Amino acid sequence: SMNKLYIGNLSDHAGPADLESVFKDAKIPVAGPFLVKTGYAFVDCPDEGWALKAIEALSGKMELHGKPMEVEHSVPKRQRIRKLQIRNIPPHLQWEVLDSLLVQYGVVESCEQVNTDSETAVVNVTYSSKDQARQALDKLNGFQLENFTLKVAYIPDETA
RNA sequence: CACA
Repeated sequence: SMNKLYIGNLSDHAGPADLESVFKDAKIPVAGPFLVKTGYAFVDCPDEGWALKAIEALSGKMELHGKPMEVEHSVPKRQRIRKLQIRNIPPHLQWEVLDSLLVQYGVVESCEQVNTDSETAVVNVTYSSKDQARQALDKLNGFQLENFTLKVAYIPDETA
């Protein structure tokens, strides 16, 4: 499931209490403890919708000890293969236009809308190959359209 | 992005 979070760009004295207070103030419940390492941490949310809420609310936006936090789906290294999630999609972007961007980097095996509270849309995309998804991640992340900047990240590819 |  996609309820696991990676928390990146942490300060050298950020501790579980700091992170606990960040997630409390944004009213994100968590299902377990914060595991804080050197410069990064992990936490579980109760389900997928809360995890996405935390990403959309905190990642690139919340500053802790004067550093912007990265909050992203935790993805094991070896499971960064065909699958990506695209965030910050313009609310009225026709799917055909989105598709015309995706296919510039490979064959789309599936593109699923992820229902969300935000104004912006979210899709999960499976390319046919690791190389295609890498290219799409590199070229779509940061792309500006209709006054929004796409955010693209890996999600676990557990079957490739 | 976790591994003595």
